Amino acid sequence: VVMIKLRDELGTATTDSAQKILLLGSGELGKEIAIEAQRLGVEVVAVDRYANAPAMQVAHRSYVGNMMDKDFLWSVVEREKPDAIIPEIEAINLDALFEFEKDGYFVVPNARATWIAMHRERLRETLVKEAKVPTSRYMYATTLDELYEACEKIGYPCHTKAIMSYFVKGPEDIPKAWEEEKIIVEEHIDFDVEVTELAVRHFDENGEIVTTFPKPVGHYQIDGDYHASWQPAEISEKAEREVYRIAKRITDVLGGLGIFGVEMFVKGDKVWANEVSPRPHDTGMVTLASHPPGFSEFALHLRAVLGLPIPGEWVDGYRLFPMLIPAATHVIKAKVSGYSPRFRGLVKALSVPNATVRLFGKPEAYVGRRLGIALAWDKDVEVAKRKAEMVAHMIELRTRSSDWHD
Amino acid sequence: VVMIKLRDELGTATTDSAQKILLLGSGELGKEIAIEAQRLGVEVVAVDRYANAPAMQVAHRSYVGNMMDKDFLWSVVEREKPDAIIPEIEAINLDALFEFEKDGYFVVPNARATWIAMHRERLRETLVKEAKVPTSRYMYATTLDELYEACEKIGYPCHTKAIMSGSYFVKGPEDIPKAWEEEKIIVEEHIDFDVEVTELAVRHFDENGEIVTTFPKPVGHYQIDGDYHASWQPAEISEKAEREVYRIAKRITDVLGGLGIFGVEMFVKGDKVWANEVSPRPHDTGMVTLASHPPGFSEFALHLRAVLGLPIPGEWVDGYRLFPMLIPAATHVIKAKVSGYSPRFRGLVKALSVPNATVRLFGKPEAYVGRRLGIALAWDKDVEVAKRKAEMVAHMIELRTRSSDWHDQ
Ligand SMILES: Nc1ncnc2c1ncn2[C@@H]1O[C@H](COP(=O)(O)OP(=O)(O)O)[C@@H](O)[C@H]1O
Ligand SMILES: Nc1ncnc2c1ncn2[C@@H]1O[C@H](COP(=O)(O)OP(=O)(O)O)[C@@H](O)[C@H]1O
Repeated sequence: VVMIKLRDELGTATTDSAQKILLLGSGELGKEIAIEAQRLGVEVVAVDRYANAPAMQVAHRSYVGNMMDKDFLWSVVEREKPDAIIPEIEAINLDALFEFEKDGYFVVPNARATWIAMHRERLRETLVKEAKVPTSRYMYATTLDELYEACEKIGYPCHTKAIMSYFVKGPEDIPKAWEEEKIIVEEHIDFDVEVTELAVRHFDENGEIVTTFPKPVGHYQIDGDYHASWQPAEISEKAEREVYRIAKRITDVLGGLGIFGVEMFVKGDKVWANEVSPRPHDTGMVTLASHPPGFSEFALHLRAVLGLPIPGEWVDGYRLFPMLIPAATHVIKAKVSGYSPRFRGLVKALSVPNATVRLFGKPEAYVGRRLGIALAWDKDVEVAKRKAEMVAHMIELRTRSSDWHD
Repeated sequence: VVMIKLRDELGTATTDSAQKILLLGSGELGKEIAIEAQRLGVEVVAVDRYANAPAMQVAHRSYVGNMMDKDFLWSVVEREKPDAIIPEIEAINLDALFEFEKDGYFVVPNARATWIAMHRERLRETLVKEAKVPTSRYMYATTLDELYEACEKIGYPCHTKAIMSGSYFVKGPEDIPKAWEEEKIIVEEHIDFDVEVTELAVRHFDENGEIVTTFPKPVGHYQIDGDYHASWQPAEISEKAEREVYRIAKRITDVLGGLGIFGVEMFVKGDKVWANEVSPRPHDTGMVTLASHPPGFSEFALHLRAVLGLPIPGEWVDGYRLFPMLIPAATHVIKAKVSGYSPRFRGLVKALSVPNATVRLFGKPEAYVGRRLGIALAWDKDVEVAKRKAEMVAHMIELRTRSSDWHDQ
């Protein structure tokens, strides 16, 4: 069960009455968690493998070290004795997380959830066997011959993914997929849209854990990287209810406190569970504009894990979290590498009404690195989507030793 | 004149391409400017007279010292060479601000504005002689003899105010000696107004590189003993009064000049509007914009964008460039009734269960009686519902310090 209880009080950061969170992973999602913590006077310690990471800049103190090293993490935890340990990435020493928890430290949402989400087979079997939710048809392959059999049985086109990816359209792609050993082979779902349901487990006034559901977030990606997201996804009411049902079955199995990014595919009224991250997810950055102040996915996660309540509205057996206005995001990604990134095109980009940008503060860029986002809002979610894309495309980037790129 | 120009580029904090702001005063208003700066990858250095002030906690670096000491401030400015020096309070060495500007550092909105606004006579004369806007009738007194004649000439009840940094509500001649005790004084006629409003006019560059002024909806509020207690947007005033508020604010900010947001204070009675005073920087009543304006557009973000030379989108209406509100909202302060270190707040299960509201706790390490430690924020389609809700949420919170018992409000 959950180690903490419903919270009625907060002290003040930098004094002996402070509450304290420890962010393991200091990227842009951790930065927004740190800003909400600062806005509540909660002390923030940010940890990552490099210095001046986004969340470290906003945090009260930081630690830099190899987050796969259990002894480094224990040293930080023993020094800081945080009220919540918030892992922001899967590349963290898993044994360490279980040991913190066994020793009484609150690991968010629990250590087991991160461990499960770490392994594709473990995760898929949990969804099928424990949560009992619908997923793409699939089979596993341990050898090249098994891969041929799987793709043929599943049917082309199919997706192959290492359990820890390739899109095989025909047998000619089998050799490539095998080179990308265990692999999961999945049937291709020709969905209308992919959605992330940001279900949050948190205490109600009785001290029991309730699950609250924001509107589904639609998104699209260039395989591996989300490129744009928006809220609400334009899906039917039946699909929406089914999205909540499936998310609830999954978060009931994972347990603990915190927000989850439950990923699903939607086609008409049909919904398939794809996977789930037991923490805030990048597509949810849209909630920085679509949810009211103090209620983005980062503030919801923070409130949940400190044991604070979160208001919601019960609708047909589901406790929903009302959206403020439709919104959308579009990533600003580096096409070059190097130190001291710079961004231009702001006169045009920042003159667009109902939109703005957030630049993450990363000190170095690498090709494909997300450096910021454009955010836009409108009564019409499609107008917000086009607008965020437009603003992001007006921005060009350069580093110390590179030329400008669009 | 403004020494920077329209900005099309931003670098990254902590690296050599960084832009950098220097906050002189690190209270709750500076903390929110620091948060928007961090959100844009802008480097923040926060200064104040005590350590771990609200903005210092969010800033990249901080300096602690007597901000009335010109040498201290120069040492910081020479070390940091910021793109903008942002005074958050009036109690800053004024000669220092003029010297920074003379040496090519950008003081917001300009040094003269802070020097004018901190002196009731320089300010009032600026409003009457240069901006040419309506104000309460007034007279100045430098002696008790002049004070008696002034109060008699203005008529009772009248307001007496010390020219710098001690006011009194004179109901009759018998109060005159008490007022002299609180030396220059301004004596004003009493204005019977319906509500006081803060117009958050912001001067900034437009896409063409010229300076324009944009107007958010007026913010209503109520001042209890020199301290605001609650504010809300939009103020419930007539459309005629609203346009007069914009007209008066424009005349005032065109005279003060520079770049940045201004908190122009006015009294409203029906369609009639009187200019009261003006703060040349973000103002506490404007915290309502943390909820009533869209993300990245509270008064703090409007100020930051303006002083970095970035554009701010607006909507032209009847000759005025307006800034659209997202949803009506209100705030109510959370003030300490006791003093001491390590404040703590309780009542959160009930207070944070109220829908469409939340709280911001400033992080101040010590409380003193009357110190503002946080605010409740609430929004609703109906501004009166938001006003009542912010008040209810604030009243659900009790506070204590390391060496005090729990106290309501
Ligand atoms: N079975 C599938 N059918 C259709 N599209 C899929 C399928 N599996 C993955 N994808 C697509 O590949 C990307 C998601 O990959 P996924 O395995 O869910 O995440 P990761 O690869 O980041 O673990 C998205 O474009 C998703 O739509
Ligand atoms: N001339 C006036 N008529 C009526 N009320 C006034 C007048 N001047 C001040 N007040 C009241 O006193 C409050 C404080 O005003 P003022 O002294 O000018 O600002 P500060 O509180 O910054 O000195 C005003 O907000 C208003 O409530």
